[PDB]
Amino acid sequence: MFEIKKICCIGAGYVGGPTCSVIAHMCPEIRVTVVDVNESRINAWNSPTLPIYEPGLKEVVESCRGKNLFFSTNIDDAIKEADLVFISVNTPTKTYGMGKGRAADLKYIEACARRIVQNSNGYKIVTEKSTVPVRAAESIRRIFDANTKPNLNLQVLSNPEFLAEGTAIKDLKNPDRVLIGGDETPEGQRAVQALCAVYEHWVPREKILTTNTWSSELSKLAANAFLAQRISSINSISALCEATGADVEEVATAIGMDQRIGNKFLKASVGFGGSCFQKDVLNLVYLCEALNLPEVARYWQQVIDMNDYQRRRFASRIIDSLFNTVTDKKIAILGFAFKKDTGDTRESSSIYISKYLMDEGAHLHIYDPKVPREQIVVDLSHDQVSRLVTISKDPYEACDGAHAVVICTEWDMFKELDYERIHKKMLKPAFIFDGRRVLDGLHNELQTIGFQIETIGKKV
Amino acid sequence: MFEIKKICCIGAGYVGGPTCSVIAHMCPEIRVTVVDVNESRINAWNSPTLPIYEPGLKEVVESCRGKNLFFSTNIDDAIKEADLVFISVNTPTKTYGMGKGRAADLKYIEACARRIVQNSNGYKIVTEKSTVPVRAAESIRRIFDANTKPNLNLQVLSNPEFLAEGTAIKDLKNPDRVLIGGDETPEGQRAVQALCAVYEHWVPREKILTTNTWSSELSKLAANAFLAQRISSINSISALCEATGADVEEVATAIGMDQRIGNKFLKASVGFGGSCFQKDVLNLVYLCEALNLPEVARYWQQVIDMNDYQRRRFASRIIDSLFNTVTDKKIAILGFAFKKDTGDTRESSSIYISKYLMDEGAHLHIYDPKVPREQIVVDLSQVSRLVTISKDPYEACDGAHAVVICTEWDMFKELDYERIHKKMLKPAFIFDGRRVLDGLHNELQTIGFQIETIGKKV
Amino acid sequence: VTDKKIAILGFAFKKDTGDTRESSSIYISKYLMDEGAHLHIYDPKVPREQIVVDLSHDQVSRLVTISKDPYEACDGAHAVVICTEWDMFKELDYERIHKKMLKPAFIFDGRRVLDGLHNELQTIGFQIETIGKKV
Ligand SMILES: O=c1ccn([C@@H]2O[C@H](COP(=O)(O)OP(=O)(O)O[C@H]3O[C@H](CO)[C@@H](O)[C@H](O)[C@H]3O)[C@@H](O)[C@H]2O)c(=O)[nH]1
Ligand SMILES: O=c1ccn([C@@H]2O[C@H](COP(=O)(O)OP(=O)(O)O[C@H]3O[C@H](CO)[C@@H](O)[C@H](O)[C@H]3O)[C@@H](O)[C@H]2O)c(=O)[nH]1
Repeated sequence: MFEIKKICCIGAGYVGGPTCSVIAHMCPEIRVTVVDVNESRINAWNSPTLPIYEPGLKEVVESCRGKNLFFSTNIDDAIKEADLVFISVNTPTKTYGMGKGRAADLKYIEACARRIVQNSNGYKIVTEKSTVPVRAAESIRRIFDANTKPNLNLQVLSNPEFLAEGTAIKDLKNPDRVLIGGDETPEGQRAVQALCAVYEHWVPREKILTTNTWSSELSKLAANAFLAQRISSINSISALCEATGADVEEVATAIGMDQRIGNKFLKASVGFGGSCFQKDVLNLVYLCEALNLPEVARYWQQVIDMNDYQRRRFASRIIDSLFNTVTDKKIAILGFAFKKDTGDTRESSSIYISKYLMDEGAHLHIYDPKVPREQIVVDLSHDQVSRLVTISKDPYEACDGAHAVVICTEWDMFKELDYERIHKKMLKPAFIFDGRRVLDGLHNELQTIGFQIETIGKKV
Repeated sequence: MFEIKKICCIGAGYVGGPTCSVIAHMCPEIRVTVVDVNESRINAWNSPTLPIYEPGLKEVVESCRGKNLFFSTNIDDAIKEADLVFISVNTPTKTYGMGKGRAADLKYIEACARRIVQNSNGYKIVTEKSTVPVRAAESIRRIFDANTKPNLNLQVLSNPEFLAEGTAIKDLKNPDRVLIGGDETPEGQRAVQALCAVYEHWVPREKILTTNTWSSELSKLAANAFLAQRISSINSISALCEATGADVEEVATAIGMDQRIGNKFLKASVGFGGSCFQKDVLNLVYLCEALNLPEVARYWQQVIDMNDYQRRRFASRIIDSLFNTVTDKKIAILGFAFKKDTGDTRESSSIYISKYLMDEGAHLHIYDPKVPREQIVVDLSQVSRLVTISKDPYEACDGAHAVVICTEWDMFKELDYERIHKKMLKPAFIFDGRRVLDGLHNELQTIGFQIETIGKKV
Repeated sequence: VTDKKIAILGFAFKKDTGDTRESSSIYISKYLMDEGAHLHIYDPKVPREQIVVDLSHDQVSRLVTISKDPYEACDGAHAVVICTEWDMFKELDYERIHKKMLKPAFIFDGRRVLDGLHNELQTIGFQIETIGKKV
């Protein structure tokens, strides 16, 4: 009855950090070491202020770091001394070659695999842990099969993480379900059981689903695409609301009361973001094209096309509402993160709205509570960032002297802003573009204040 | 407080009929009369055997027919007498004009509004209650605006119906929500409250949604589109599973367990049928095209296209497995209804699979416990040469090359497959389009069957 | 194939000549170059300078190397791509080539020259793929 005592995780990211921190917290007698090549990131995980923002993570991490949980960058000894090894690195979409701008680049998963083999002896369980697993588990096993040592016995499992950034701790503390994939051998089922026992410390038996490696990845690929589809479906409906004169918040409620559909993920928005959804759908389309399933690839493609359209339509409305020029006009961008309560910008619609407006000559003022200043400048370029982009220290700075305020991220605090103060210093007429619906019910207040408030899924 | 006391309902179909029979049942003190042009149909609504099969429906109707609920062809008098007039007539898709085979025809709706006006005096609330409402309430209000009598005071309302056929009685007795669309006038809100108060007899107040006319019709369209998309998405995954050795049922479980997705409506199938989904999606597309939203049109069009693909892929697998020749080969089709526990065959998947096989010259033998023989011969119209309606499943499999399962009748598991296989031609194939035979796989294989099912391949 | 060493054995359009004009080796090389591979080309007769010319419009500087013998082209390589039927390629020491390759070690026989060598190469440990025949 193999029991896991030492866990090494390769990847100190939004997935790896939080996951292992909870595993450490819930399991005191099992030592968990998180390793990364990025010294900066590891130093931060060891300091008072962490490298990522996640509600509740500070308490989790500080309650068992140095008792039971470690951060090292010494990848070699952690691997050597471990029973289970997570691979939680990133898989960027390729920038050249076939599958450019679509297919996932497995160059880090492979390099990891290769290093494990170099530093491993005896038995070890290697589990692939990611948001979007694209032929991950197979790649690893392919490396291990071909690079065997004497008395080395490596098992490959799949274990896709379902956490959502912003609510990671809650999700990791109480997940809808846990998904472990491993070979339908007896070698095999034993490694699955041994990981199953890890989770059985805080997740009950019948919430842990055990299937085969591939099924597990296909399950994650599909699940991510279904959720992405809901957001796009309601976003499509939001477009229809605007041309006909209904409310998408109202239409969404009517929909959501059907228990077969359910009421979650029906908030219309400027466009879904994050390192998952788009990457997931593009890789699902690519997979399908490779298996000669054009019809299926054509079907899921629409989830991307619709998201693009949502972003582009919202943008045109801004320029449209400002007499078809924003040249030399000051515009405030409130919220830069892809979603609330996180520092992460990857694939954020704020990045897209900002760029589209800069191309029309707007002087932007960006504010976000938790996105670092340096990140914003990177995202927004590839010098024009010098001329047009300023980074504000508070919302009211971004708004002073501004022709319009664009809300891109549903930060709670945005509802709580002093709007009498903001209107007073804006140039008139002052516009608010709510790309998140966060200012519903506030309509009347804001109009009477003198605003021309334009929001998605509702047209004047 | 305007109190409704007499209800008339033009259209006694799979919607008009049950809905009214339940309204009547829930409210003893209010008279419900259901009218229809079709004489044959109205006589069946009064007879021991109803014109539609729907579980629970018989005990419900025969608890208040001739007492609170009446069924009559005398339309002109039910209207004259009623405070509330439901419009539950079918809207076939236009066979000609701009938007042939896409848009819905509003000629029956328009001839109702004309009939209403003639036989109407005083205040009356007119309510459009259908499953795919397309600009419906706006066509009615428009006829009312044009033809104005002295002291006529008609109020138009939208009350779409969320019942699923085969579980209609449950869905009506205990709905998820009721949706009432009225004009944002005070005239208006008085009209909405009266109807709201009819439902308050059995429906809790926080399950009744009040909105304007259009916001109600758009929500219905969306609502049916969202469900159809669910089936098509899991169907697409089924194709991908067959190409890669996974199981769509196992995948649907893992997907379903996410509380933000929901576990309902993720059963992969030969494809969705019903008088709703296909009509509903195509209409949404047509609207979007009309409003200059080609982006939105193309998106929802993928729900229909995936469904066409799933059906066609299923048809090809059958043909393929029989060496690409099915001339004079007996095939059993089990299940002609679009779903289980109904006799409705509108847009049924079994129609399309059947016709594909028929194009290959196959001799078809069809069985359904509830679908009228005549309905099958109409739906497939060659008929004389290839199609036979079987009176029991075993006479459909006697000497057949393949058994094809299209409807999820509970009677289809539990068949004596020992007996079926003995009299079948080998190789004996079973094509399970509904996953009804799950679990039984090993039994069927040792019996000697080659069992093929959607979302899983050898 | 970013940063992956791959040996290109043969660059001539066919055996017993140094002519490279419209050789498949130029295309296979360019396709693998677009993947960011580090190519090490060997040919017994094709001049070194002619190769770099055929592989040009800087991408060459970063990605191409010309090998003086086959064994340096394969030393630490991920795959051996045979593109020209030089008789010498059948005669190579594939025991030696393997011990210094990165695994999985691949041989892509574009010319069918390693026929009848398949069992020796498999037991040695190569995953040998050829045209006109698949696993
Ligand atoms: O109703 C909604 C919900 C979300 N979004 C947007 O979509 C994006 C994604 O949000 P979310 O899904 O919560 O963040 P993720 O961290 O990407 O998490 C999702 O994707 C993860 C992998 O990234 C899965 O593991 C999780 O289960 C799933 O919740 C955000 O930009 C949101 O604004 C909407 O527009 N409307
Ligand atoms: O997981 C599933 C569920 C259903 N179906 C099929 O989809 C079609 C339609 O199913 P169903 O929705 O149950 O029948 P409907 O009578 O069309 O009912 C739906 O459509 C109505 C409008 O027609 C709405 O009012 C209802 O709320 C909605 O449940 C049928 O052929 C089913 O077999 C599947 O293939 N897979």
